[PDB]
Amino acid sequence: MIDKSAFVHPTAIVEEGASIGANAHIGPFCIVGPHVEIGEGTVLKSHVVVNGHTKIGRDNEIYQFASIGEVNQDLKYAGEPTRVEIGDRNRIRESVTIHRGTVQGGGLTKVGSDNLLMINAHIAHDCTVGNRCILANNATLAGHVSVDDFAIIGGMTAVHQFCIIGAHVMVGGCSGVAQDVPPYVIAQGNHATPFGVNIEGLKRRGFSREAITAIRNAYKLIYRSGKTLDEVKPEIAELAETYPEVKAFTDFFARSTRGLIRH
Amino acid sequence: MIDKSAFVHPTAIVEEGASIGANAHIGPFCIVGPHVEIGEGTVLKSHVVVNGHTKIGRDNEIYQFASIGEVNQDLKYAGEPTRVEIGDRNRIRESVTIHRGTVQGGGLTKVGSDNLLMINAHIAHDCTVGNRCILANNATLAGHVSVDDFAIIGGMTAVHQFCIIGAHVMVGGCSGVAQDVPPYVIAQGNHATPFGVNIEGLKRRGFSREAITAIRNAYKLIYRSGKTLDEVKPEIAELAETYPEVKAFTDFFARSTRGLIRH
Amino acid sequence: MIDKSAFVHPTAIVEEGASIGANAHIGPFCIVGPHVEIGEGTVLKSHVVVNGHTKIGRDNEIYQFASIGEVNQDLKYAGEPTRVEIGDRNRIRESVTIHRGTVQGGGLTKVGSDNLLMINAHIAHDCTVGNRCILANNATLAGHVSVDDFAIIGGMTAVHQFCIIGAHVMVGGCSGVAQDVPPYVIAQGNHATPFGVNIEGLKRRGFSREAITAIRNAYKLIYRSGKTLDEVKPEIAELAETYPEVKAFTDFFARSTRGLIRH
Ligand SMILES: COc1ccc(C(=O)CN2C(=O)NC(c3ccccc3)(c3ccccc3)C2=O)cc1
Ligand SMILES: COc1ccc(C(=O)CN2C(=O)NC(c3ccccc3)(c3ccccc3)C2=O)cc1
Ligand SMILES: COc1ccc(C(=O)CN2C(=O)NC(c3ccccc3)(c3ccccc3)C2=O)cc1
Repeated sequence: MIDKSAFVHPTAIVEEGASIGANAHIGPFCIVGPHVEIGEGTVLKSHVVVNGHTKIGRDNEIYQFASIGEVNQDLKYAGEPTRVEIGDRNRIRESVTIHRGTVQGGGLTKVGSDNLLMINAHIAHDCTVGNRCILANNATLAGHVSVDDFAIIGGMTAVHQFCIIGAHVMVGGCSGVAQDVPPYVIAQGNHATPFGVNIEGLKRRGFSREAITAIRNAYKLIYRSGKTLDEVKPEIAELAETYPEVKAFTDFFARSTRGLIRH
Repeated sequence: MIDKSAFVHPTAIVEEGASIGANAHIGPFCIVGPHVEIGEGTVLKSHVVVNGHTKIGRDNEIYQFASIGEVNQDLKYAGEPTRVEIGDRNRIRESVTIHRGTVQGGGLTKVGSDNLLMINAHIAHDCTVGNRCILANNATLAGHVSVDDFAIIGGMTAVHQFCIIGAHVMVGGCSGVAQDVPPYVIAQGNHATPFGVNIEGLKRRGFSREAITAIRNAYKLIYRSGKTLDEVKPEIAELAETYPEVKAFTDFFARSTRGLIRH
Repeated sequence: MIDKSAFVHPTAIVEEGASIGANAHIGPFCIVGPHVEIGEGTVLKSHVVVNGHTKIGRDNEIYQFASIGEVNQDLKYAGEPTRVEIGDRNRIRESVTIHRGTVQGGGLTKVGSDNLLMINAHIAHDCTVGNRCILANNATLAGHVSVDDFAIIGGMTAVHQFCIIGAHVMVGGCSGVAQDVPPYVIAQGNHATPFGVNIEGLKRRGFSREAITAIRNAYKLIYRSGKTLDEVKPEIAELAETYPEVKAFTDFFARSTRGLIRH
């Protein structure tokens, strides 16, 4: 149902069954499907399409010409009732596309909270975007991509299907990411290669000097020691016995399927 | 006229003279010009602009914020009544742009059937897209570009004006194609260079082992023999005397104007 | 107020306080904010959002799904009443985004006259675009970017924040510009590097043979002499004592903050 304190523009079309929370705002020429849930305080500026089985949280701002929940572009998708989940306080700018999952991929495309999704950013079927991320203009996630917390993806950058963008990563603009990017790393180029630890981001987010140093040492194990990833895995787990921030590497290794970006 | 079995949303604006076929669906806030023809069963989801002298076939799906038939971006275009032709069973996703031709270019932008045109794909004036193609997100065809049957263009890839993308080609994402790509070839990079025969695609599309081998040999003639294209042209026509699939090269050579992509 | 000779489509929403000039045309499903000024003869085709403190001049054409004046994407912006200025006779194609300034950046995003802004071109907060420019499909200006008169930016090209694109520059498509581009120069690649003087453009725009030669000599001073920019600055000012066209370099040097693109 539509909360009595929500606003639906007379020109918007909210189909029966849609759930609109208190003090939400559905602007002019919006289309909201019958399986959509829009949380308290969320704003659809105008000309927004939201359909499918789509759950949107609180205090989001979705700008004109965005397409949220829409049928995905996977070649095998056949209309199965998959899902989209979007959290809270996200800013979803003009022409962003966020597509529903595929049965084969797990049925869910998920976006966290406090993200900035810039003009024409694309979140393909079965992607998982975390919290406090930034996807710049025209940043494109192919199917099944994970972008972990605080990760930043520069403008005009594409992420190859199934890849993982680790937490606190920064991918420079105009890059093509064809493999997995470990947490805390700067990547850039096409194909993208690693350019060290995102020190400035770790600074600004309150990482201690000891944590940044341990992370930098974990970086050197992976990329400078010359040892294989299998040799360095216990060495990094060892270092994480003292510096818990280094565990992000261990958890990341367990999920990686396409290998790490390398130079 | 509008067929009695077609649906036009009360908020859509279909101008007098438009031709809407049986069981077509013009969704909310669509704009359909007086010279537009939309074939049986085609769906305009919502917020779709279709204008100019534009013929659209059967069972197409055109998603919100697409612009079909619109004035092209050629610097000399001056409003002449050029045309767009689109065939059947195409999926034209959010924000795709397909622009009318130019007098100088021949007056026609043409798209075949069974194509998937992903988010923000661009088909410039005077382009010819064949059947069963895929243009991924942000794939951009400049003016006068040909994309032949089954060709696939990866996301964020641009094709330079007048270039030809041969049949069964695969262009990797994040690539810039500045010259013609022969049939059956994989291209990638920026500028794009050839990376062999698209064997997997030829497999999946029912090419025989003999056909793939002859094609691979035609590839080696062009790119490994060291002979000039003029020397290899009769050698490829010779090989096509036995393997008709190799004729695609001959027909492609007759159309190529910008030279082949080379390494 | 809305001029008696202006046309506002019954489905458009022009908020009280908007200023619409004579023989302007606000098409279907457009949204025009109360602080917007639209000059004589300007056309909003359909599905156009224009808001904020936005001044738009005469004889512009703004195509469907464009977002003009909208809140910028700068991470510190907090809703301050910044501004957009757009001049005359601009063609602003589908899905173009032009965002308002930031207090910190000077409060103004400005676009000149006689520009062609192609599909999905982006003009970030605090940018200055001059006169007679071309931004091709998906050309993206980050914040605080200047694009000087007659400059052309190829499709899928991004300009890094704070950079200057000099007058009569040509940036090839699929390029990433991370530093300032001097007037009259061709740039291309990623990162973009200089490829000589834009001779053909200077030809077509009426530059004399003497002017092109002096410009070419100024190019060689910067990029071939091997001298530092500080050594060449008085040499270029010297050459400009005879060839006033060379002064564009001097004025450009005074504004450059990110260094010149180099090979
Ligand atoms: C070297 O740096 C990079 C970076 C990114 C990529 C890619 O994204 C490559 N790529 C997919 O992984 N899926 C895509 C697709 C295209 C055609 C047919 C099937 C699947 C795709 C992309 C975006 C949206 C939708 C579909 C596609 O082009 C490649 C290389
Ligand atoms: C090395 O790899 C590549 C791949 C692709 C390209 C290009 O596409 C280069 N290029 C055109 O051929 N026409 C464009 C244009 C821009 C400015 C003025 C006139 C024409 C264009 C592109 C797309 C849509 C509309 C217009 C443009 O930028 C270049 C290099
Ligand atoms: C080597 O060639 C190039 C060319 C261009 C660039 C860039 O544009 C790099 N870049 C910014 O300068 N600002 C961006 C941003 C992203 C994330 C967080 C803050 C700011 C941005 C871009 C476009 C629109 C909005 C924001 C961003 O990605 C880099 C390299």
